[PDB]
Amino acid sequence: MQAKPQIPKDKSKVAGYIEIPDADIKEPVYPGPATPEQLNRGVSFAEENESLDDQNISIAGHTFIDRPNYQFTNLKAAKKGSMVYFKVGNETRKYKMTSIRDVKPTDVEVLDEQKGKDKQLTLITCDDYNEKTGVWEKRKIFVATEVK
Ligand SMILES: *[C@H](c1ccsc1)c1oc(CO)cc(=O)c1O
Repeated sequence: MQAKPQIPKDKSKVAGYIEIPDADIKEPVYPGPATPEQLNRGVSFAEENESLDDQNISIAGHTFIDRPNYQFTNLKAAKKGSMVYFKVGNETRKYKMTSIRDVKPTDVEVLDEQKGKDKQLTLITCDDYNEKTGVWEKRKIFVATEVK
């Protein structure tokens, strides 16, 4: 958290906090390149090429079985108007879950030039583990666009 929300090289501190009252979520979002250790402690961005000042902010949801009460556990209770409060740097970024669907690792047409939006918070919540190869089949994607 600092002036003009951006992502530093330190992958240990918090860039912003994710607050979704509808999902009982008020947890720290870790700014990272979706590297293993980043997800093991919390949620991370999809890449490090994105930014908090960028139009594309994509948070990879690290769903886990061991833990019953972590960040994206109850995010499945969210809906179109869950009021997503991203407390980043200083400001409270409110997003609305207007575009909700789920995709698969074999769907490379969703993570693309989906321009035309404002600051969109792409919640990539990977659910359903495929033990046969080690992937997550259901990539639930909640595109919460910065709401008025
Ligand atoms: C799903 C996943 C999340 C934690 S481990 C696997 C997943 O996540 C991303 C990053 O947003 C992209 C994918 O293609 C995934 O399979």
